[PDB]
Amino acid sequence: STGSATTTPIDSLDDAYITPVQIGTPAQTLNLDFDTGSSDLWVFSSETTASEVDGQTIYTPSKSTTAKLLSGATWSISYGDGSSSSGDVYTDTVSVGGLTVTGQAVESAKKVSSSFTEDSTIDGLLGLAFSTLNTVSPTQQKTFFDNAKASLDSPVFTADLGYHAPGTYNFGFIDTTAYTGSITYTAVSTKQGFWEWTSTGYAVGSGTFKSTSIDGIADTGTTLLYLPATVVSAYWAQVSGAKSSSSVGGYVFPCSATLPSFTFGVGSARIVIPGDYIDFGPISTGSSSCFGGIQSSAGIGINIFGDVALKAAFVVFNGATTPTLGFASK
Ligand SMILES: O=C(CCCl)NNC1=[NH+]CCN1
Repeated sequence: STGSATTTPIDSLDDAYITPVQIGTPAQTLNLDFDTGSSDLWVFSSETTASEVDGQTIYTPSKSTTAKLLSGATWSISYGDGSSSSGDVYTDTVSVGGLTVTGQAVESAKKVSSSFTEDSTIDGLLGLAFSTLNTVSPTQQKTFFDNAKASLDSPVFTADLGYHAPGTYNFGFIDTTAYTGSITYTAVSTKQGFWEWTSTGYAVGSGTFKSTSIDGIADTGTTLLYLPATVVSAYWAQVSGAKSSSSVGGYVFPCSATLPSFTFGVGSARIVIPGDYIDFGPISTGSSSCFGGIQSSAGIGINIFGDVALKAAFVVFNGATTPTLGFASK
């Protein structure tokens, strides 16, 4: 089997991407944030504290003839941006783009942090890291991809995120029309539960490529690109007027700037992030200072190849017995 679904930016800055997911019988369609940096599928629901719902579509398990409470199971999660949610758990039928998993753990939120409430476009998250990160207790649950893997034509999914435009998530096949050149595959460590790999280096604009190993994770659920302070300093040094702002919480730059591209190494191959991808717009409405799309990972604890990086590429999340990651230009 295979599945294919369109993923759409939630706003003009590509702050996140939502993908329609069918849950339950008859189908309840929620727009979920596909997140390769976590492993819980959780939804706003009829159980979410009423004051914490503001425009989201909710999952009502009592209206699904296939929903079953998973007795005693609870979940609680915090993400790299400080947001969090928690609740109880049902199993139900979940379909993405024609691909169906019966008995998927659907984690029903009782509480969400303010960041989720304030984002009316995201109805929940669909985690696609490794199931060892799943937060359900006392019985850990499998991701959608994990549950679907055996049935898929090939044990893979691909992320093809658009820059200010719709994109595609495919399960079980590689669309050879969706990228240029060849796919370079690189080894993955599952030891932390993430799609963790090692970039071979970087360049800033037309500069010379620096060979240096950068361990990081491929994370569709993070907006920006978080790299070591040395790398990030080298990038923003090429931008007149750019500075790290403690008050704003990161690198900012004059909105009048044209930004240099940023290249990251995948084995012997190169992915080039266009400069425009690194512009995340005014720090506040009307401001002439703009927030940078490349930020320091210091204090985060891990380097994160977020959407800024992943949307410059066609990305293959290969869940074979020995997982690997594939990157192609597009
Ligand atoms: O939580 C992380 C970072 C793990 Cl190091 N990514 N996934 C995610 N989903 C919502 C915001 N962040």
